[PDB]
Formats: sequence, structure tokens, C-alpha cells
Amino acid sequence: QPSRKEKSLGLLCHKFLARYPNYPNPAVNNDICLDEVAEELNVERRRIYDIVNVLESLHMVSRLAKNRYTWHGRHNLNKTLGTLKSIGEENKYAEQIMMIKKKNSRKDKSLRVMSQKFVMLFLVSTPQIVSLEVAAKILIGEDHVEDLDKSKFKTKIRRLYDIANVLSSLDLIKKVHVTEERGRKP
DNA sequence: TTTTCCCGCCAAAAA
DNA sequence: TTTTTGGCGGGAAAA
Repeated sequence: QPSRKEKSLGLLCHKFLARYPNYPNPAVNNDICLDEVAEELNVERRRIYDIVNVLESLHMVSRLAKNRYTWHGRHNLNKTLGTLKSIGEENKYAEQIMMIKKKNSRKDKSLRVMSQKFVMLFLVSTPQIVSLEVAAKILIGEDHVEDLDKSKFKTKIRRLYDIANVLSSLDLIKKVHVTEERGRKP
């Protein structure tokens, strides 16, 4: 009971990846998030919401209808990271680390897009990370006189933590100290 | 002590 | 309206 890991996002995420094969074929494929809430004794739907939203940021899954997702799988993965490299503003990111090191729709908004730009920034000759990339999220997110500092940035650290441990479950990431980098599949 | 991050209020898109 | 989808921060367990 006392342990906080029993309700950690990476447990139910590991079970979520256990629910479906990484390499399926077009069969009777469907997802019902409330049926996931009922098939086990947990949890509140918001957890499956953020897990599903981060899952579709890499095109691993797709929306079909209300309470109706399709699992798809590992096919696009490499094509998704490569298309993200076509979208990549990598020079702005590496230059942003040079700054921090010393001295469509307006409200899309932040979840899937931040996971996408995270997966984009993961590729570089010298993988560097990660709260500096949170500062990149503040600069891309604001780029205005306010600032509006102190607040906001910590919550981006929180959702970035959720993106971190959710990407720690049978996927392309490591567990190295803090500020981690891995992309197993090129 | 700081870092890690869960729970869930509460409000925007759908129904 | 009620419902489904998720931002958003607090507040505490864990390192």
C-alpha cells in the first residue's frame, strides 16, 4: 500500500504495451479506454488519456471515434522520427543549449506537440538534455515580454516527467542518471 | 533538503 | 444541458 510506485504511470503503461503486440496485422483491432478502465481495477481515465495522447504523438496509434482508438503499431516509427527530422529545427535547439550553458492552431496545444518536439530533439551528435530543453519549451511556448517566469516552467517539468517515464516502457529510451538520452531505433 | 510525479480539480471540445 | 478529453497546479512520497 504505502509504495508510490504501485500507481506509477510506467506500470499501467507497461501493461498497456503488454495489451497489444508491437507488430500486429490488420485484424479486428480496436481500443476502448473505458474498457481498459474496467478490464482492470484502475485507473481514473486521465491516465489513459495522457498515455494515449503521448502514444499517438509518434503515430504508434490513431483516433477512430469517441472512446474508440486503433492500436496500429511499430510501422511508422522510423518514418515518424525521420519526418520529425524533416520538421527538425535542430540548429535552434543546439544553439539554445549554447545559450543556456552559461551567461498551426494557437491552442493545439502542448501535450502531443511537446512530446513530438521532444522526440525530435532526441537526435543530435551530442545528446544533451533536458531541463535546458524545458527552457526551449518555454521559449517556443512564449517568445514574449512576459515572463511570466517562476511559474509555468515547473509544470512543463511535470508533463515532461510524464513523457519521460511513459517513454521508459518497452520503447526507445534509457535510464541514465538524470537528463537522459536514448533513441534505439534510427 | 530537492527531485520525482500522482491525484484530481476544473474547463475546453464533443455529444 | 451531460458527456468525454485534458490542461493545470498542489502537495507529498521518494531519492
